[PDB]
Amino acid sequence: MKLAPYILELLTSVNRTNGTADLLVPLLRELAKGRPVSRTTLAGILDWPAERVAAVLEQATSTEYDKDGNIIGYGLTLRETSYVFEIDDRRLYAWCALDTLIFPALIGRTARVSSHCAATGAPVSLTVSPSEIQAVEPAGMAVSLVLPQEAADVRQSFCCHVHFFASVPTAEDWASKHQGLEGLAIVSVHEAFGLGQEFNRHLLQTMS
Ligand SMILES: [Br-]
Repeated sequence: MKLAPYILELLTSVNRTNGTADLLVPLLRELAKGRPVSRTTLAGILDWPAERVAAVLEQATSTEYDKDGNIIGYGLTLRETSYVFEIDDRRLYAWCALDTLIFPALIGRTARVSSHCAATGAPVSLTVSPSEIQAVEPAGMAVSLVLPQEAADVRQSFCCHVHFFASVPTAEDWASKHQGLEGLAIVSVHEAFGLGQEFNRHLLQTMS
C-alpha cells in the first residue's frame, strides 16, 4: 500500500523530541548486551550532560527501569513481552512487531524473532538480519499498522497496535472487527520490513 503517511508520522514523533534519534542507537546497542544500562553510562557514551539524557528519556514515558534505576527497556527490553528478540543465545524482548524488524539494522546484528498471532494465538517466527528476513514461518505472516499520533509517547500512540499475525486474511478479519483506530491497515511482514527500512534510512540521516 501507500506507506508514506506512516513513515512520515513516525519520523515526526521521533524528531519531536530532539536527541532521540541520537540516543536511540547507542542505547539499543547497550541493551542488546543483555544487562541494565546506567543513565550515567549512557551520558558518557553520548558525551552528553546527564540533564539531556534525562529529558529525552522522560518523553518516552514507556521507558522501563529496574530496582536500581537502571534502564531495562527502550524499544528493546529485558522484561518479557509477547515479542521475543534473540541475539546470540541472549533472549531479549521488544515492545512491538515493527521494532523487531528495524532493530537488527540499527544494532548491526541478526535476530531470531518469535511471537504469537494476535488474532489466533498461532506461533510465528522469523530471522531478521540487517538487510533481509529469512525463515518466515508461516510464510504468509502479516503485521498491523495504525497511523502514529502526534503529541503522544510512541508505544502508547502507535505501536501498541502493531502486532504479528499468522496471515494477511486472518489479520484482515481481526482488523474488520476494530474500526476506531486511525489508519488501521494490514501488510505482509515483507512490506513491514520495507517500511522499517525506509524509516531507518530517514532516521539515520537525522543523526548528528
Ligand atoms: Br500516500
